[PDB]
Amino acid sequence: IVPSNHYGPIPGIPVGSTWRFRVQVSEAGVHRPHVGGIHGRSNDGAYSLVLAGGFADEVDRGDEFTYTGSGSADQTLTNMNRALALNCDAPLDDKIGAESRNWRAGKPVRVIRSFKGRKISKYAPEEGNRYDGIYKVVKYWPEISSSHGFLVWRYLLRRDDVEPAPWTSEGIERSRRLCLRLQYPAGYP
Amino acid sequence: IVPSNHYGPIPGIPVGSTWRFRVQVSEAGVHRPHVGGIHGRSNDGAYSLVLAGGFADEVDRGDEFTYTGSGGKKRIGAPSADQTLTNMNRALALNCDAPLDDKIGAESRNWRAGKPVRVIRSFKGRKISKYAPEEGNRYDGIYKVVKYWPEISSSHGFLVWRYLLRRDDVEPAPWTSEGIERSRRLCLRLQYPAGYP
DNA sequence: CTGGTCCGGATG
DNA sequence: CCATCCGGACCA
Repeated sequence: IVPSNHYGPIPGIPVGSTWRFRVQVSEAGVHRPHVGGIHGRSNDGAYSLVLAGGFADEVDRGDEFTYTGSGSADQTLTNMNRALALNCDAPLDDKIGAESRNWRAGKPVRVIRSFKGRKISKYAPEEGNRYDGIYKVVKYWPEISSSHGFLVWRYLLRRDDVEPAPWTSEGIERSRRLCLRLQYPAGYP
Repeated sequence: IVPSNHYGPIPGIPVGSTWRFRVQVSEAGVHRPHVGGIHGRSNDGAYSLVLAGGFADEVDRGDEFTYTGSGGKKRIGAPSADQTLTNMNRALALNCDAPLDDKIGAESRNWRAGKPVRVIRSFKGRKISKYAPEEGNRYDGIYKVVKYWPEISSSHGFLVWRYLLRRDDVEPAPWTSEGIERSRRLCLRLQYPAGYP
């Protein structure tokens, strides 16, 4: 095992790994919260997040994607939103946000794409939850959500991983080579 | 007006009150689920249920009726497996004044001591019941669970949980002379949604 | 940024 | 009749 505050990939779990349910992702240590989309500590940083199509105005290009904080009144740069922002290589700013100076110097975030994200993303898996590797927070900023109408904290994530992304030809070949398959819980119908 | 886990009549809504669609019954607080037949919480009890003819072997004498659990089957499907005394089925059984028994069911010691259930008869129940309304969904008042038991359904061959409900309400039943006069007196009519074409 | 359940309702 | 869509409220 690794501690709950482990940064980076989980030993033994390659990019392309796929689980049917969120609890499995949790048990694997890849994304500990069963429900929450962000795992972090507000004065440390964020270790992992889940893309499940929760915000209609988010975008995803695979290598880069935008992501939304949590919290229908205005969001604030506190708790998990604060945690994710601390990953950015830049001073914390809870008024206008910030852009990273050297984006790769930011703290790593494990990124999990859920099949539920298929309604806003062409990169979401067809089934279950897929570990897609390490991303970094390029910048973050507050804005009125186009689709929801209140203030949210938004983030730009960029992939920075030696493991090839699952949708690339190379990633696809690797998943096949390693026989990565959708994993159901032990003893499932 | 009242919390979602409220037992008993909804304030301001008399026996005989009638709405065209289930969502209206939900908004009135009388029967919260838009689709499901039973509203309850599995470790508390059941607050209400809807009689809409979903099970061909149910019977209804007005003051008493038998009722069937859900499950054993899309928001609606064909029956395909045995029902279990869990979730809403368990909730309804907890209303019975008796220890919970998920093997052979139980019979109340003091039936009136049971927790009250709001009962709504749907016009769809006319295929099994002479007491169902001609139209819409009618609040018929408070009933209590006399007993419950598992049995093979006569109409589809899988196990169902069955319940005997008996009326216990100071407001007269809508099909009695007195209830008919009261509905007229209170000008109770079929309510369509606001702005309905 | 779960997951299972469900005695509706419209449509053709 | 029937098959299919639609995709919400509620709770564990």
